[PDB]
Amino acid sequence: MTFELKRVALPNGIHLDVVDEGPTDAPVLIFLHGFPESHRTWRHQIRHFSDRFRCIAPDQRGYRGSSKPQEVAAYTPDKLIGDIFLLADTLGIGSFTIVGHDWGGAIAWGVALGGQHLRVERAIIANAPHPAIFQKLLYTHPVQREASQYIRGFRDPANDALVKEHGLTGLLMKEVKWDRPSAMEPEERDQLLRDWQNHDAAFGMLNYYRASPIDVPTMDAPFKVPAGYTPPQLPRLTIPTLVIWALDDLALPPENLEGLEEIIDPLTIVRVPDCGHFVPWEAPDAVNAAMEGFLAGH
Repeated sequence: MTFELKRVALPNGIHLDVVDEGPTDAPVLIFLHGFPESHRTWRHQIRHFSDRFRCIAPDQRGYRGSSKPQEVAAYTPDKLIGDIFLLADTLGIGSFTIVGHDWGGAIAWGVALGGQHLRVERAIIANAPHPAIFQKLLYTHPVQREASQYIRGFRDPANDALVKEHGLTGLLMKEVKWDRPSAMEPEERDQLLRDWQNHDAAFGMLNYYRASPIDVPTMDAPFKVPAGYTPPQLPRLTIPTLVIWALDDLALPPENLEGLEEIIDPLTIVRVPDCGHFVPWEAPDAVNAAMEGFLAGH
């Protein structure tokens, strides 16, 4: 399966290749993939909703044919969040629902929190931790700290020799702490294996972790918030928000949902039992069902 991509030049000097399907003046859903995927992550939802919604899905910075600057700092969270507002600007989209999975969901939380009521009318987040919650969990909760040890591997510049020899695939093969995808259609797998052979993309994709200010301690460090840690002041999220959470995601255990109710209103949580990390395509019918109910005009 293939979507037509268009190249969108942005005023920060980046271009993004993007899916743009559906009626031009329909309500907009902007879909953000995570690592190590592509605009294809939300394929099932894009095809499901593009009869009624304008569906935008970029290959984000660092991915596939989009700009792949090699410097780590080109991937700081502000830049990744900024790319989405600039993409909406360039396409003439005043307000949209932001939809994100994994890194796309982390970016989506930022987009929603910053842009709510001005640019962002609803948020849909699937298996991506909330920035008010995640850093604290890494400090306090062994389940989460253990779950996130792969990030330390992805950050280790001693692994770059392996990426240069074997593409991203070599590091994914080597990094046993990384939670691997479940069974996917052969055509989808083939595309990713081809994508992962591009050196510049492999590093751009890894740079999300390398540029992130998130602190993932070793399992040796005390399970307490450091004395000098100041929790970023965030606003509450006061746009309609759907959080979808596959319960067998080994990277992002369900503890990530604790505390969401206090900081989001109106919040809907849809737990997906017996499903791993890649929920948009591992459980597309549950995801489509959740989105249908949530997006309904009543």
